[PDB]
Parts: sequence; C-alpha cells; structure tokens
Amino acid sequence: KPTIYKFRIALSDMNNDYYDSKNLTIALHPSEKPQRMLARILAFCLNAQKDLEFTKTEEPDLWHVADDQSITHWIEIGEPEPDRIKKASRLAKQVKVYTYNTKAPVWWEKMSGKFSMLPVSVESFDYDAIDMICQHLDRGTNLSVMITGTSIFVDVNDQHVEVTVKELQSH
Repeated sequence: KPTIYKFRIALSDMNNDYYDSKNLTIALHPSEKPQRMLARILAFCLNAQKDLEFTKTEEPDLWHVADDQSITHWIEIGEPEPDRIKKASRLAKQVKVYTYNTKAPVWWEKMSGKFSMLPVSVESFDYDAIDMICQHLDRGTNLSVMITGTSIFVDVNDQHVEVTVKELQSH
C-alpha cells in the first residue's frame, strides 16, 4: 500500500526574497525511497516562484505548463542520462537538474562533456543530509526550509540539518 505523507512547510528564501507557507501531500511506494521524495521538495523550495507542480517515467519531476501547453520549466530529480535531458531541453524552455545520490560526482565525471552540450543547469544535493531529514520524518511532519547562499537549512522535528547545493553546470 502507498504510504501517505503530509508536509506543512514554512519557507524562507533569503536569496530571492520570497517567503511563503506551502502545504504538500505526497504518496510514497516501497519501490521509491524517501530520499528522492525529499530531493523533489527541496527543488520545489528552490524554485517556488516558478509555480511548479509535482508529477505522477519520461514525465519530469516538477514542471509548469503554460496556457499554450508549452513546458516553461522542467525540473528533473536524480542522475538522468544526457539523451533524456537532450529531449527535455527541446520541449522545455528551462531545464534544471538536481541530483541527490552519492554516485553523482562519479556520474558527473562521465557525463560532463555531454551535459556541456546542453543549455541546462546541473546542481547537486548532499545525500547524507537528505538521509538525515528522512530519519526524523513523521507520517505528518512540520518542516521549515531556509534557503541562503549555496545551502539549504531544514528544521525537522527540532532537528536542524544543512543541505549544501553544489553547482555542477550553470545556465
């Protein structure tokens, strides 16, 4: 059965001067891991002004469809293949990649040349910090996300965890 998570988030983006309170309800399946779910939320927190939306595997993780049905923003969470981002870069105006695993530095060392031939941004999350936030996640968890510099400070059940955002490719 799908595990139901409810997140009450108080957001503070001190880089873009954006403050909002988002309530999100996410469904989790034993196949998917809670670490990838949190990485999608952090990308939503980093790009909340884009009015993104979560998705239900070729479909992106987060996107914003305009009235012309043109994908304005494409947010992929994970370590995708360059051919996938190659297709996504044509369909979407802006494509941003957020990796969240420990294999990312080795993955980037092999995909650096191909991704340099794409007008996208590649940024990395600290996995162990995301794993930490997972351990203190209740079925219904009240989170507080603070964004400053190149790091994300998350308050989850009084526990404070810093998640660094390393830049691999700008745009």
